[PDB]
Amino acid sequence: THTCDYAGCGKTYTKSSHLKAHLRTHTGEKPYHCDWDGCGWKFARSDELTRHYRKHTGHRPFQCQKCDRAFSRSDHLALHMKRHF
DNA sequence: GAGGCGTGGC
DNA sequence: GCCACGCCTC
Ligand SMILES: [Zn+2]
Ligand SMILES: [Zn+2]
Ligand SMILES: [Zn+2]
Repeated sequence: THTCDYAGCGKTYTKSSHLKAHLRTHTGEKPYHCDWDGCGWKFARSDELTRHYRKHTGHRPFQCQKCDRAFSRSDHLALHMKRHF
């Protein structure tokens, strides 16, 4: 339904916002800026900025309930959990 | 773990 | 558009 019309691409998406995010791969647009003092990094996706900030802060919101390990991402925790079983 | 990215409820 | 699931590849 939503087609990339940049050059020879033609990739397709189910939401306008997915296509808009995809277009940044062609334009080099990076609207999400880190505001950490002195940093300067910018990203094409908001969740990429979120991941980046967790590098700055070392915040690990996803705590394993079966051992002491914690993670910055739910998918990391999920894979780790499989190791307990 | 980290980077890239498709995706759908809101 | 945000957020955050979660898959693929390294
Ligand atoms: Zn494209
Ligand atoms: Zn930064
Ligand atoms: Zn554990």
